[PDB]
Amino acid sequence: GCGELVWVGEPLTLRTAETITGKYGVWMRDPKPTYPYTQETTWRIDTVGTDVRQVFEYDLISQFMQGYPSKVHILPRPLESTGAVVYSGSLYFQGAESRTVIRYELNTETVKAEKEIPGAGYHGQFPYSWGGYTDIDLAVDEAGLWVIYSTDEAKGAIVLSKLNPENLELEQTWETNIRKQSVANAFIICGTLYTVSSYTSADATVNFAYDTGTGISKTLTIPFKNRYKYSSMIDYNPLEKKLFAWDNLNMVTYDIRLS
Ligand SMILES: [Ca+2]
Ligand code: NA
Repeated sequence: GCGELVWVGEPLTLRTAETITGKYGVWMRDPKPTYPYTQETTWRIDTVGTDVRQVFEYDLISQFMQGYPSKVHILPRPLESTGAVVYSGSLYFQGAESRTVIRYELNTETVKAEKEIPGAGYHGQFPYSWGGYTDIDLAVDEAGLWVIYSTDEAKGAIVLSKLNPENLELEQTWETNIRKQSVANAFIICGTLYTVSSYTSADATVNFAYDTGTGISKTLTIPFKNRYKYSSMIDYNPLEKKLFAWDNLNMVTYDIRLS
């Protein structure tokens, strides 16, 4: 079940990009897989450049780890940065040079919804500390779909909103006290937002928490290792109960333990 994060394991490298295009990126699985996909289906996006549109899809974990894609989707619009997620059959991603989140149904290659995140900074206003236009970070946890961002009104502090996954309407919004550009990335577990302290250090920590259920903010000191010294993407998968990350060409995963 659910609980507070109390431990992160060592990063395990599952695949390594072979070109500069994959220096940063996002890779993910669907915590609520829908036909024709399964819990093994993996998606990979190498996100260096200004016209990122190729989504690599693998039917099997074995193919993701050793082979070519089983299918490539070409997005109808270029994608921004590393914050995207897959949820219940759709890729949720941010349009380049925009504050728009797009719901792209993977099995039909159809855009089903688009939504400006109200007031969200974009394109280098409130990125995480490494930059990379990481202003807007989607997240899936045990309760469904979220987006992590900030606004002028929040003065750059992390804001997070629960999202309706069908039409992308904002359902509830919380404002933390954590300056988004002062942390390396963030993710949500069991309704609690966690941040990572550094994207370069082998001795980083999960250093802040904000619990949306209680409104309480905490400091933490849970060790977190950036094995390759440049983590551009850190998300949580609530089906696997693992962190998925992209660290300097390497697609890695971390075990976790909850209280
Ligand atoms: Ca994240
Ligand atoms: Na994300």
